[PDB]
Amino acid sequence: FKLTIGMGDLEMLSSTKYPVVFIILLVTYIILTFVLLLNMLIALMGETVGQVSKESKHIWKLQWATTI
Amino acid sequence: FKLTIGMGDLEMLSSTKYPVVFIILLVTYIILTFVLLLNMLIALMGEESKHIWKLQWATTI
Repeated sequence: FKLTIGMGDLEMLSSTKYPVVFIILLVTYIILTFVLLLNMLIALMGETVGQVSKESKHIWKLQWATTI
Repeated sequence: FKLTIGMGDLEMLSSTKYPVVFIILLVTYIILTFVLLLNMLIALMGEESKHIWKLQWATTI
């Protein structure tokens, strides 16, 4: 978790006896983490850039009626 | 490379004889790297609307 933010000390690499695959696995972990976070980022930005969508706010009217 | 994730410590900028221009050349490095990394992601992982949901699902059948 600390390495995901950018505060992780690379000390577990020497912990394992097999660093050649461990480093590759770790690097894939950060690559996938960034891919997932940025996919979420574009998801939010595309959802919020339109403001009012055709399918959107029909949901909102639905929950408003349901709550009433 | 560690600067891209931020793990590595940035004590190297204290050794340059011209910190005024090294910092400028490093800020543009970070911006260029971030843009160049974001572009491939938005080009590959992103991608008409239901084309994928139709074709990729029909492939499984």
